[PDB]
Amino acid sequence: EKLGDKSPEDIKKLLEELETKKTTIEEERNEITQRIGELKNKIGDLKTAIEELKKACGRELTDEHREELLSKYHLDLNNSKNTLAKLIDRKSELERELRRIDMEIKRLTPLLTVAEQIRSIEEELN
Amino acid sequence: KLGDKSPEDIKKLLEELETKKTTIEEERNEITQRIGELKNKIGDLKTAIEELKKCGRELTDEHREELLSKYHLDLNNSKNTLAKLIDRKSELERELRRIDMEIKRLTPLLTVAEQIRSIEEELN
Ligand SMILES: [Zn+2]
Repeated sequence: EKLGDKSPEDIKKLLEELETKKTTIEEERNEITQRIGELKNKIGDLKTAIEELKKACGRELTDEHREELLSKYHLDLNNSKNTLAKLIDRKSELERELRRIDMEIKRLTPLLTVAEQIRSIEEELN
Repeated sequence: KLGDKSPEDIKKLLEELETKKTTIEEERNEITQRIGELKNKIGDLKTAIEELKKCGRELTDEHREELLSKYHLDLNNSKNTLAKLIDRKSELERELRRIDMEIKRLTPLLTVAEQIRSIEEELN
């Protein structure tokens, strides 16, 4: 028997390790997904309030602070857009890791029944 | 008596399960995002209702109490939407759990249904 790599319990353990990683990451992907939804809504309302006061509540009143309120909204807008972008990027970093993980399981699971069979053989020798 | 179905029959049932897993994880993922949208909408509406009870100055007090009944109206409507989404998200996670069990169950029954067919290959 020419054994390639290692034993049937080395790879039962590498599968346990991947399944652990799958759990904690799916959880974080799920959470980010919900935080991405909060930001998109926030950003939606900010856009449609910068609209609703542009071009002279929602009454024009004192125009001499009504552009500090644009510098407020724009700041609250950009800051949110900045946040969102980092979360969208992290969400697909997680989706990449999960894909990587799913493949390694797909690879190892037949390699389990193969290391199962090499061991079954060495049983009949002795 | 052989296990009641064939490898080709259960290769097939696992494909139909995996198809279901895809479309439901997708819907789950989408609800997860819309729930976040509503949770933020509702946070702001609560924060805005308390912020006039406390520009956003005081002005008229006989149209600024129908703006509490339009905040409340926009608030309850959202809370109603959210509850149906939270409920539908866990019905999806229930299906997904069921699905994952079938796969976990039928995948050993695969190697067995073909282990039987491998035997019948040597009879004949
Ligand atoms: Zn006002």
